[PDB]
Amino acid sequence: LGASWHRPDKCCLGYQKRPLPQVLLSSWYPTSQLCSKPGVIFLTKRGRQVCADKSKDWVKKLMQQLPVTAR
Repeated sequence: LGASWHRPDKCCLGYQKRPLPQVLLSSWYPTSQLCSKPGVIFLTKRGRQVCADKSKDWVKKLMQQLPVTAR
């Protein structure tokens, strides 16, 4: 009961063009492809979000490196 129609918009406006230091990330949650574009935001050991295109090489590569974030 409440903001039930307000789904979690885990989508970002743009993805990071700079290549993250793969190791620096600890996990990656999938951004819904229903938003502007399919993406995966990475959670660093600092809890910082980094939105990336799941269709981008360096993005899928990290996703195959770090596990999926449960949050």
